[PDB]
Amino acid sequence: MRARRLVMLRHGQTDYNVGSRMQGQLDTELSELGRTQAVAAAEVLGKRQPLLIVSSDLRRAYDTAVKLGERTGLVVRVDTRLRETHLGDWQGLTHAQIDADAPGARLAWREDATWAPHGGESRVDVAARSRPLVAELVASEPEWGGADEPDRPVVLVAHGGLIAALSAALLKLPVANWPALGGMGNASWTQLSGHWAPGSDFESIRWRLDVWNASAQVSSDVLKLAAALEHHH
Amino acid sequence: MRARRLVMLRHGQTDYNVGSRMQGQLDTELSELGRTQAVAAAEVLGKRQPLLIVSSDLRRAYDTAVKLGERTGLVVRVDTRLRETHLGDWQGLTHAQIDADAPGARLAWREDATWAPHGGESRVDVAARSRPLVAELVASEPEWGGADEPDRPVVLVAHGGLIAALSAALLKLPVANWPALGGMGNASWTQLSGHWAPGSDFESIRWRLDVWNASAQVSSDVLKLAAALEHHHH
Ligand SMILES: [Ca+2]
Ligand SMILES: [Ca+2]
Ligand SMILES: [Ca+2]
Repeated sequence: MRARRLVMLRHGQTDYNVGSRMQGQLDTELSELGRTQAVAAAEVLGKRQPLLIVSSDLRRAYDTAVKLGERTGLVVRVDTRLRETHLGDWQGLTHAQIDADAPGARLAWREDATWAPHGGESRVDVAARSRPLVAELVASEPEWGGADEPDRPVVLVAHGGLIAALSAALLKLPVANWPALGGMGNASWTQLSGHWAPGSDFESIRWRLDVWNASAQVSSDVLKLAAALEHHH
Repeated sequence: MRARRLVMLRHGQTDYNVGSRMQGQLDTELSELGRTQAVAAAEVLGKRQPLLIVSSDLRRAYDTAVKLGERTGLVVRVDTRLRETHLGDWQGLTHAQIDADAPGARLAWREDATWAPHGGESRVDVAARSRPLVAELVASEPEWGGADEPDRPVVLVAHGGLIAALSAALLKLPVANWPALGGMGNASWTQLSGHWAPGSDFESIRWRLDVWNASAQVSSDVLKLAAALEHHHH
């Protein structure tokens, strides 16, 4: 009857861009460096005995999640509600390309979680479609926060936009303050705690931010190696 | 647009932490593990080449800051504005003692940054006394976020209550939402970035939460020695 720990892990680096090319729901793959980052995060998070792992179906997230599944003996459940924000006309574009089409729009966008100037989803939309998964897991996982092993976390493996929107919504931050959360890094993780409440009211659970954007330390020699494995230059 | 990086490091573990005994402004000592974890965090944070270090005068924070000063070669400035929340009549009491004397009070306090049923400070009081240190540093450290090495952080070494209150205030979250920022762990750290356009005043800096409550990974071999050293020093 304790607090429910909820961990959210962002995928590692993809083989696509290493910069500002927005991905959205494009189904890009991890680079060798991103796979190494996923191992490093799984080494830390595995020690905490997750209760279950749920991943976005996008390969960059799923393959990250499998590294944690291998280290915990858990199967990776896949839920399309954990997909990254659909970025509409902006998927596959760099900041430079967006800024040339509409100067000022990208920066107004970061500060208005209700806006989707691209034909895709706003951050509010993303929270609205992912929050029901957390409510379902509260209803369906009686061991989560239970008396036997109350600190075993549910782990969600997903994407930076999803994690920021879902965390801000669970925390009940006013939408004006959603930009307070800086972007999640490569294979970084976040932890929220949902504190006990009478009855079965999900809305009565009060969430608090325990960890935002923590990461595993990885040696420079390993980072150099994994980056090099991907290229012949 | 430039950015100033601000790192806040919590003190290492004390015996009161292990015992779930509220500390507040009591001047408790680092345990053997607290010293060890402070070294490990200094190893991580030292690589960032901090610009300067300011620490609370409470020894658990100061002794943590000294490990970072030794690793970096920097002096540790001391500022009482970085002291932990004064917890009033709760200082020295365990969670169970508080819950027996005032059931629901600890929970109310966790959910309300204006609440101080213990007679000490609220988190609003703690932010109000500590935020001026950050404005003073902005006004008096032209190198911070400056030309040569813009990413070198200012490091404040303090306490979990202070760090949550000061961070929420810098982010300008409404007070109602300050309880969204929870605890900080044993020598864990938080990082905010202050973004500003050249010419702006302190209030025009927009702060963002880059990292909340990150930690250094420590090997099971070094946890087992600090446990043996804490045990053998009964
Ligand atoms: Ca490793
Ligand atoms: Ca245009
Ligand atoms: Ca390749």
